[PDB]
Parts: sequence; structure tokens; C-alpha cells
Amino acid sequence: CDAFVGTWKLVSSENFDDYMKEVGVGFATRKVAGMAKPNMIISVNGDLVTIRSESTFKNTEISFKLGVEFDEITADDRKVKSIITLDGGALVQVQKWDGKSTTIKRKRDGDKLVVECVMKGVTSTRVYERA
Amino acid sequence: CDAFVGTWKLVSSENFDDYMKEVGVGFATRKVAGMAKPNMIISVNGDLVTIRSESTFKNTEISFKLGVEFDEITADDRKVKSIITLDGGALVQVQKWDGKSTTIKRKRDGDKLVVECVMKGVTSTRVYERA
Repeated sequence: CDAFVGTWKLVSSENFDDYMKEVGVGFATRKVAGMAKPNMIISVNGDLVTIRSESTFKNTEISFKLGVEFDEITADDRKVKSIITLDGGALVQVQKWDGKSTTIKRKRDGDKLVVECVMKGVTSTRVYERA
Repeated sequence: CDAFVGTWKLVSSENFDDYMKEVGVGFATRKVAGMAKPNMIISVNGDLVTIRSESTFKNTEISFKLGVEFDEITADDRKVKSIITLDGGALVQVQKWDGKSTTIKRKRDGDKLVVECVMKGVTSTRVYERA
């Protein structure tokens, strides 16, 4: 997963609001989240991968090992069970909570970092590029 | 995943034939497979986990890292894409091939090693115990 290492700036966002609405994000915070242009900083240290997101909305940080389930408090304050795998060359994270389930795909496409968030059909696409 | 390390003997098997039939295993080999009492030998060396199965049917060996997709030629000669994770304290392996998908769960239940194989509803249960 050395292809993901680095600092990335958000450059585009599509259907994010629809996605947040689906996960059950409140109207107010949903707008504050949408106006944010985060700086995802992926890093690795041994078998531990760390994805740090810095936004005007909320700074989050998750450190994990691949294929090993972990606990996470999402930005929208959901308490979920996560597991990240390197599937088909892409960092595939699936979040399970209250019987519900969302998947977050992080894949490289040229010089871009494409993030696909899926929740019951709805798909949000956010593209990043090296800062 | 140190709870899985060791040598294990098969002690029981339920609905295995139904499971094999579902994955598309031929009648003849399906019977030869069912008459086998394999010795699953799980081992670890650093970040590499190796599951060695020894049977009168066919000796298979897979070495892998958790959360990292790998190529595997199953005992019944299927060429699949596998990914093993430590989900909910259990070694959860999912095999993808030709649009189809089977999942193999390996969990500890007391002094036993329970293997649950699922393929479109059908579930096979094989219990092992330290040799």
C-alpha cells in the first residue's frame, strides 16, 4: 500500500450530501461537512497504516493493520467496526454499525486518489491529488 | 491469530456434500473428498500465516498476509481470488471466482476449531481438535 502514502488535497466531490444523508447525518452538520476541503494524509510505519484527515469540520485519525478489525469513531460521531483490506489494488474499508454497513474504497487512478463511498446504492466520489 | 496455531484433526462433518455440490464439485471427486479426514496445520512466521491441509484426497498449502488479496488453487482445482481477515475474533476467508463467491469461517469455540463454509445459503460445518 505504498502507492497511497503521502499528503492529498480534495479537488472534487460528487453526491457526498446524498451519501451523508443515507448514513443518517443531520441536516446542519451535513452542510458543514460538505463545505469542507480535507487534507487526507496517509502514512505507514511497519505493519501499521495511518490515515489522518484534517478538515475545518473535524480532524480524524485512524491507525490500523490490514485485515484486522478495529474500533472507530467516525467524523459524524458514529461508533463503528472497521476492517481495511488491500482488495484488487485498492484500500477497501467497510464500516459496520447497528446492522447497517458502508464501504469506502480508496484507489489510485493515475496521479489521482479516488474515494468511492457506498451506502445502499448511493455513491459519493471525491478525488484527491498530491499536495 | 495465535489461537489458531497448531495441528488439528477433523472430528465431525455436516452438510459438506451439499456445500461441495453448490461450489460445483463433480460427483466422483465429491465422494472422495467426503471420505477424507484432513489434518489442518495452521502456522505463523512473522506477518505470514500458513494453513496446510493434509488429506488422502489432496494436500494443499496457502501462505498469506491478513487483509491482502492472494491467488489460490483450491483442492477441487478452482482458481480463485482470496482474502483472509481477522473479523470478530475469527479467521474469515472469502473466495471469489467467475462471479461466484464462497466464505470460509474458522473460529475457536472452547478446545475446538469450527469451520463454517457458506455458498448461497448452504452451510457446511466441520469441527477439529488439537492432534
